[PDB]
Amino acid sequence: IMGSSVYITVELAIAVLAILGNVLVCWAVWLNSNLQNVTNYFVVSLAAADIAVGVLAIPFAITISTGFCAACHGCLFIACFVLVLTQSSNFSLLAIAIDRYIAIRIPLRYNGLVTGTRAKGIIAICWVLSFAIGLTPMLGWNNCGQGCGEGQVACLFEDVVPMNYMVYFNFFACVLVPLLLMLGVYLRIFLAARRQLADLEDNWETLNDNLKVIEKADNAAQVKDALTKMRAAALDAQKATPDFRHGFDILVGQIDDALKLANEGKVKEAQAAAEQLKTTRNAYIQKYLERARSTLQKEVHAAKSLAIIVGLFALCWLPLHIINCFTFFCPDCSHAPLWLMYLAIVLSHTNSVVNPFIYAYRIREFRQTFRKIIRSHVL
Amino acid sequence: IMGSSVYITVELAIAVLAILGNVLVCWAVWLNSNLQNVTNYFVVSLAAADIAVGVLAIPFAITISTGFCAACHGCLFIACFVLVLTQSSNFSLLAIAIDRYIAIRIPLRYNGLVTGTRAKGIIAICWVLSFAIGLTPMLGWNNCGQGCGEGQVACLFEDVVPMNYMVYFNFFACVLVPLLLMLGVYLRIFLAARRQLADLEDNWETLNDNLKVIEKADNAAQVKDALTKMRAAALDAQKATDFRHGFDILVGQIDDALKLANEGKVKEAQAAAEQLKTTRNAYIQKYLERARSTLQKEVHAAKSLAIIVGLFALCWLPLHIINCFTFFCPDCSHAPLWLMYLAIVLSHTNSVVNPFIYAYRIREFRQTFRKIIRSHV
Ligand SMILES: CCNC(=O)[C@H]1O[C@@H](n2cnc3c(NCC(c4ccccc4)c4ccccc4)nc(C(=O)NCCNC(=O)NC4CCN(c5ccccn5)CC4)nc32)[C@H](O)[C@@H]1O
Ligand SMILES: CCNC(=O)[C@H]1O[C@@H](n2cnc3c(NCC(c4ccccc4)c4ccccc4)nc(C(=O)NCCNC(=O)NC4CCN(c5ccccn5)CC4)nc32)[C@H](O)[C@@H]1O
Repeated sequence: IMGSSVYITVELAIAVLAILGNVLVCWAVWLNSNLQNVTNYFVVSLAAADIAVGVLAIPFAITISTGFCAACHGCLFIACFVLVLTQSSNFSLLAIAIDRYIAIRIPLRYNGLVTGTRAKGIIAICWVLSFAIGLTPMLGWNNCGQGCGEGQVACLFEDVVPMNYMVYFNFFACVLVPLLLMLGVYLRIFLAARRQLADLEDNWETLNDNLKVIEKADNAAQVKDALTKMRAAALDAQKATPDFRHGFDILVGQIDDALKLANEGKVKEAQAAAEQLKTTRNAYIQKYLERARSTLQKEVHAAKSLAIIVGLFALCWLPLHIINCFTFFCPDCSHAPLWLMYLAIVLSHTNSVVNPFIYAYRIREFRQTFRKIIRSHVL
Repeated sequence: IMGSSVYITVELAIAVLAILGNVLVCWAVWLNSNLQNVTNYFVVSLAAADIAVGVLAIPFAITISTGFCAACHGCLFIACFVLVLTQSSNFSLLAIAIDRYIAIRIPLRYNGLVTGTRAKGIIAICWVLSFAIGLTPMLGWNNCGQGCGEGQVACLFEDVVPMNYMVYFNFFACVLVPLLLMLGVYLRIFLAARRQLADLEDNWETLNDNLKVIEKADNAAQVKDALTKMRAAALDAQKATDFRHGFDILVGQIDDALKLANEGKVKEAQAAAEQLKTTRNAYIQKYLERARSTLQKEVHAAKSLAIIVGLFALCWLPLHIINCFTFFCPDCSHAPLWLMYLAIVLSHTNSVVNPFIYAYRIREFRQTFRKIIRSHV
């Protein structure tokens, strides 16, 4: 088999999975109602760019690996467009990553900040900078101011796109920063799930232990110390908690009634009051947990969701762009074989097509809507 | 006197200093034919943007300080437009600095790359960049999501333009990046002189010595050893650089001096080598004339850049340095009213005196400014 026939056969397959995997998501949003929220409009817009990446961009990238006699400013257009469409995916994916940062770390402000209005404008900002970075060489910064005769060059990417443009401008800004942002967004969401866990479990253990002491502590002032450490832990739990505000005002009250029952000879009532506030028997503690729980198990999901996206985004775009930097800074030294460099192109067009499907299939509601269309409309 | 009455007074004074000095720069380039090159097209293009700053941006950046009752997207439009205008003064100053980087370190490809079509193009890139950045808040990244009633905010800058836009985005990319680039441009040009200076003052001295040897050089083959060093030095000088014609004859004359030196020393070596002394050496004399011309030409374009960078950092730093302090440390100590407003005036001063000082350092500009005065006056 040829070296070009294999590239095109594989490269055209990704274009199919591009359109297929992203219209199914574009199908599940148009059908299921509980998926039409703000977060998933970005998935609609990312899949919309991904379909433009599959329909229009991948054929324009195969066009570039041929190198036929064509005019400069025309062959420049082809390379600018595949740049434009590959800018849109990395930018729309960045919007989903930042949206998850808002609804998870700043939840009491998510409604009045990410409405349907600015979400329609955030995507409009992504596509505007895609056409700004994209159509930059067309306005001068290209490589034909001065084989096929006059006016016609070999239509390859490195021939019409300046390599310093790809090194200094395109990579450093449209792949590096978008990755270092989704990195910092994943990290601060990951770390947020780690701080909420350690303080809840430690507060918890102090409550059960102290109530365990008090119940089994007697003939000493240990009860006074145990109530003090219980009060402090309930307040630390109040600082993080926001139902939960009302219930915490009452837990503080029950510790005071506990301290008022610990005050005058009512040592058994102080033990009863520790039983009032002991986990098993407190309506407010149990309510406090399920909140502090539900957020943990939910945003650890959206943490691993980002861990998979960043782990896939860095994995796909860097090989193509790292090879670029060696060609510009180290052109005397060694290259990569003729097959390994085209794979760096294949991987680039993978992240731009299989990203909206991974985070979709990781959510249980998208996983149930997909099955309802495959069994019904497909068959 | 008022703290606001002096603000608009000082601001309007700067608005005129923009108008005159840069129309003067454009008055000069339109007169002299030899000023109509490609680099001074970037100086006119920059001088044109600084005229717009004093005509539109300064009247807009004052209305922004009043904090008057107006709809948000009306104060946004006044606030995004001042971000589009100051944008193009730093991106056109960047184009001058990039142009001066090419002409100095890569001169054998300057005219074949920086045509009037791509200079018409590069400037368009700088301007299309500004709209793509300045009109980001108008596309959503503003402040009126959720005094004067409903829908109308106190038309201040920080009331319509976010601060994560003016730190995470507008400073990181439109003050820090443009300034650090022109810093590296100055750095690579400043180091270009020391390397073109050394290897020549090396080649020249290696050449002076061996012939000064050859003059008082003894009988025997020691004269032949000295010629071998001169040939290698002449090859090094030919490597680092009409002109290429004079070296092949020079290399030809050293080989002409070589065979004669291989056989009879006393008489054969003296004629050719003595005419390789600067006096009877036409090709060395043409060669030294070029290096003397190029060396102190790029240093006056290196000091011209240390000034362009120094003036640029002296003004666009105090504004965005305070922007970062109010964004990453809003609780801690503030800069007072006048000092924060001074930083606004600073960032507006560079926008009216930056093409000037650079153009005024050009000697062809300096005569064209005095010819305008005597004719007008
Ligand atoms: C969000 C941003 N979006 C993008 O960046 C998108 O733009 C595309 N792209 C981005 N850099 C691209 C890029 N660098 C060029 C790079 C390279 C070339 C080929 C394959 C991978 C990378 C290169 C390396 C070495 C020399 C020149 C360029 N070469 C291409 C693109 O088509 N090559 C297909 C057609 N070329 C070719 O047959 N060359 C042959 C290969 C062998 N000889 C080599 C190797 C070493 C030295 C000299 N000769 C040169 C001729 N495409 C790119 C890509 O599809 C991205 O998705
Ligand atoms: C391509 C780059 N282009 C540019 O950067 C241009 O855009 C303009 N600009 C860029 N950041 C700007 C910027 N930050 C706001 C910053 C500041 C404010 C005033 C003066 C200098 C800097 C600030 C600091 C602290 C608090 C809020 C904002 N404030 C203004 C601009 O007009 N203030 C005039 C109208 N506001 C005001 O009276 N507030 C008062 C100031 C005093 N109280 C303070 C200070 C501390 C704490 C509380 N209260 C707040 C209200 N203008 C800017 C400026 O004209 C630049 O030339």
